[PDB]
Amino acid sequence: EEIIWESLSVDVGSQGNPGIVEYKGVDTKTGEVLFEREPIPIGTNNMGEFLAIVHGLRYLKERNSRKPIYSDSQTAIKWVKDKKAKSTLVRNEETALIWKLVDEAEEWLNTHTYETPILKWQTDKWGEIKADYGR
RNA sequence: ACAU
DNA sequence: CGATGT
Ligand SMILES: [K+]
Ligand SMILES: [K+]
Ligand SMILES: [Mg+2]
Ligand SMILES: [Mg+2]
Repeated sequence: EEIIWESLSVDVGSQGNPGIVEYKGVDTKTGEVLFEREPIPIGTNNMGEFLAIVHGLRYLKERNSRKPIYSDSQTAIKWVKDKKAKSTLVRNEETALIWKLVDEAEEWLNTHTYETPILKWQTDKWGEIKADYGR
């Protein structure tokens, strides 16, 4: 029903899918950019959405923040819940970097705890997520 | 179908 | 129009 304004919103941006992937996290209320990942040469939209949520979890935990995270990605929200990114992207030399980051994000989830609620941003009711790249 |  | 996902 109501946006929880005291939250962190994340989104992926890409050039191609698969293609160059980046992501960022913003303060939902103000749009202040809180983190931005350097572009990764080849990845998928869903791998980027997953990495963005996990990075948000790590960012909030490090800062002792209980804020929830918004993502618009049904897929990535489930992958985080499962602690398993079920990506179809081939593993080869050009995808090694993204797969290393995904593997490491899963490993972090399997070795840390968090209470952070991971919430679906209701794009149909609220418009684009505040972290959107607008592309 | 839904979410990107 | 194409692709990534449940
Ligand atoms: K966009
Ligand atoms: K589809
Ligand atoms: Mg998104
Ligand atoms: Mg977006």
